Amino acid sequence: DSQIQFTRHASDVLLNLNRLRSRDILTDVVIVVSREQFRAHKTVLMACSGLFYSIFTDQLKRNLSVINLDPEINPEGFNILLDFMYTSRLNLREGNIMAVMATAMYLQMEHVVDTCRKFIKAS
Amino acid sequence: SQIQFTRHASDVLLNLNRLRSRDILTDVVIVVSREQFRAHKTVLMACSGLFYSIFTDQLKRNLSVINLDPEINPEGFNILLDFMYTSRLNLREGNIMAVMATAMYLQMEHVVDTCRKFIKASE
Ligand SMILES: Cc1cc(-c2cn(CC(=O)Nc3cc(N4CCOCC4)ncc3Cl)c3ncn(C)c(=O)c23)cc(C#N)c1O
Ligand SMILES: Cc1cc(-c2cn(CC(=O)Nc3cc(N4CCOCC4)ncc3Cl)c3ncn(C)c(=O)c23)cc(C#N)c1O
Ligand SMILES: [Cl-]
Ligand SMILES: [Cl-]
Ligand SMILES: [Cl-]
Repeated sequence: DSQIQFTRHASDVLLNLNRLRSRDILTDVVIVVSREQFRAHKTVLMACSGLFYSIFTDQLKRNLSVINLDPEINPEGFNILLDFMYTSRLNLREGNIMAVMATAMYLQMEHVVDTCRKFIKAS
Repeated sequence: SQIQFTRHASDVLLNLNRLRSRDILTDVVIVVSREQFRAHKTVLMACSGLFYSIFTDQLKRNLSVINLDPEINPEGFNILLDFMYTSRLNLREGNIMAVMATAMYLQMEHVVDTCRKFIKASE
């Protein structure tokens, strides 16, 4: 009898999900943020964001193919967070930290927000 | 910077499992002899050579129901489906052969190799 945990399995799943996203395979929503559109998998968005979890749990919104976010959100900040969702890697820089932080607050992504606070503390 | 979040992928996978448990955004039913299992095509493709082949095939990719070989043990399938969504594999002497054969059919090499390791440790 053995109960085995595969330590790299989740990362490899995420990599494959990102591969699918990159190829537009099984993507089921376009997120619109002012001057940019972004394609994604609803399930991944739900998995990574309190806002998207709330949006797509709502049966009136669950099957929408387009979601318009607040047009005051910085699209670059959104793009950085979308990339993070699919890779575990966060491209934080002095030139984007404030935008990433505010976007992560809006998306309800607490660990990123806290990481931004740590970046600010060390700056 | 590029900050790496070591627990992110695991947390995504567990949230996907929660969505599967609640039947949220599942898009396929897998039939194994008398038994049915709902899942997300994206996760199946991410975890299985067989499902990746099926859902990249022009003729099968838009199917909402996939019938597996009825010779597959549904318990074996359930164990592998749970593994896909959790990274945890329930292996014991009374299920090893069924799990291994199922993993071969599903084209899940790491699980097959782990089964061979279990045989080395126990035969
Ligand atoms: C991996 C990761 C996730 C989040 C992150 C994801 N969600 C949404 C979420 O939990 N969704 C689901 C929850 C559940 N359940 C079932 C019942 O039991 C508990 C909840 N089931 C399915 C789904 Cl899809 C968040 N909601 C709020 N806040 C503050 C967050 O931070 C996150 C943030 C970051 C960051 N940074 C991150 O890396
Ligand atoms: C995490 C995990 C995965 C597998 C596992 C998954 N796939 C399917 C697969 O590769 N899918 C994708 C591949 C690609 N790319 C694009 C760029 O070029 C390279 C291929 N893009 C998107 C997807 Cl979805 C497998 N196919 C064959 N064989 C033998 C396997 O073992 C697996 C098995 C196990 C186990 N056990 C496991 O834990
Ligand atoms: Cl909308
Ligand atoms: Cl971490
Ligand atoms: Cl046993």
